[PDB]
Amino acid sequence: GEIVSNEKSGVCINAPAKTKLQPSVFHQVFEGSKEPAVLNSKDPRLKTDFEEAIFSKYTGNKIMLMDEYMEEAVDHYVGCLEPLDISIDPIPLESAMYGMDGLEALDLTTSAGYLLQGKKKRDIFNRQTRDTTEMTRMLEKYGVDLPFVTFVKDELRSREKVEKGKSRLIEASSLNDSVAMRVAFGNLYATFHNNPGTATGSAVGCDPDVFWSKIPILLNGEIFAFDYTGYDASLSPVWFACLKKVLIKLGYTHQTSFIDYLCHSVHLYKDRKYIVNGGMPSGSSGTSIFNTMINNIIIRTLLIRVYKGIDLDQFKMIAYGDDVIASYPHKIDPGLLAEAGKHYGLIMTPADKGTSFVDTNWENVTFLKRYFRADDQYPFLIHPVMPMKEIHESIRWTKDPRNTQDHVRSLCYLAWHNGEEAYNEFCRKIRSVPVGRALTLPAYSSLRRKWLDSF
Repeated sequence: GEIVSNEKSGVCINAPAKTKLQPSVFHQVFEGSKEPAVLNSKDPRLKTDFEEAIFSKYTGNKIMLMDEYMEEAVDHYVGCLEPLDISIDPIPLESAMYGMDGLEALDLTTSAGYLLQGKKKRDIFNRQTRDTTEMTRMLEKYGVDLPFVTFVKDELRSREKVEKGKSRLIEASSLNDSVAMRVAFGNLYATFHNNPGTATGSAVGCDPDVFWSKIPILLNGEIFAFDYTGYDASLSPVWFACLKKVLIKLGYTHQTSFIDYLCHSVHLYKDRKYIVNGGMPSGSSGTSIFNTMINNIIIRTLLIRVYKGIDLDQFKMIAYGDDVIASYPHKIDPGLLAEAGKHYGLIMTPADKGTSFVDTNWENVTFLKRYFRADDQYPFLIHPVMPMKEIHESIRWTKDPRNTQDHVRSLCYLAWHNGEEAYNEFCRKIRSVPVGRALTLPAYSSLRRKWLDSF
C-alpha cells in the first residue's frame, strides 16, 4: 500500500478524546507493561514523530501483472469454495441492516463515517421496526464510494510501540458503503461465518471453544504457520486483482467495484484527504473476510512458486485476516515461502524460525493468539489456550470500572483453559483486593461442564 496524494480536504475531523483506558483495581495485583496507545503527537511518552510512525505501515506496492502462480492459486481456491454454492444474489436491505442467518445486525456502536453532521446510526436504525426507509433515503442522498474516516485506535499497546508511536488506525467506511457491501456480499459473508474450516480457509466468526477441536482434524499433515508485519497495509493492488478474479469465478460481475473501493481508497484525517493505492482499509464491512480470502490466495501462490510438483488438493489452511495456520502432507521450508513473500511485497515470519528450532507442532503453534492443548480426560477435545500473560495485561486496565464484573467474567472464560491450578491462582489474585473479593467468578468445574456441553 502507498499514499499517492495528500492535500487539504475541505472538512475537519475532530481531534480524538483522550484515552478511555485507566488503571483498574488490578493494576498492581498482576504483572504487565502495556499502556494505552499514543493518540496524539503531544503525548510525552513519544520518542519519535507520531504522524510518521502511524503512516509508516504503508511500505509501497509491488506493481505487477498477475503471474502464473497467482492464476493457479486463484483457480485452486475457487475450487475449494465451489461446494459451498455461494449465492451471488443480493440480500434484502433489511437483512443487511438488521441481520439474517450467518450475518449479525449492523454494529451500531462504530462510527457512521454523517459524523460531521450530527446524524447517528441510532437515528437511521430502528431494530424494533426493522425500518429501511431512512437508510434508503440516505443511500439515495449520498451514494456510495465515499471516503473513509481515520481514527487512531484507543487500545493497549506494548511499551515499545507506545514510545515508537506505533499506534493502530481505524479506517472507518461510511455507513452507506458498509450497507451497500453487505447487500452485495451478504450471502458470501454468511457462507463464510457458517463454514469456518478448510473450504473457506477461514476462521472469521468462529467460536474457539468448540472450533479448536476441529482444527487439528482439518489440518492433519505437517503443519506450518505465519505471522505478518503490517499485512493489511502491505497488500499490493495485484492481490486485490486476484481477489477480484475469485469473485468473478464465483459468478460476481459488477460487484468487483466494491474491491476497487478497497484497493484505491480516499481517507480523511484532521484537515487532510489522502489517497491510498493498495492496502486493505481496516474498518470496511468486508475487511476481515476479504483479508482472509486474500491470504488463501497468497499462501497457495507462495507454495506453487517455491515448489514445483505441489499438489494443492493435499494443502489445507485456515486463516483469520493475516493469521494463518496450514498443513501439507510432507515437511516444507516455510522460510522459503516467507522469502517468496518478499518478492510480492509481503513481510511474514514463520512459526518455525530455523533448523535449530523445534518444528512447528500442536504444542507450540498459535492461532488467534491461542495455543492448543489436548484435554487430559478427552484428548480428542482441544482447549484454546490464551496465555495468562495476555489476560494479565488486559485485566490491569479498564475503560469503565462499572464493567469490572463483566470484563473479569469474560477473562475467566478464557483463563480456565490454562488448567485448574493456573485458574485457582488467577482467582486467588483477583480476590486479593476488595472489589475482586466481592466479584462472582465461575467455578472451574462449572466452566468445564459448560465447555463439554457446548458441543
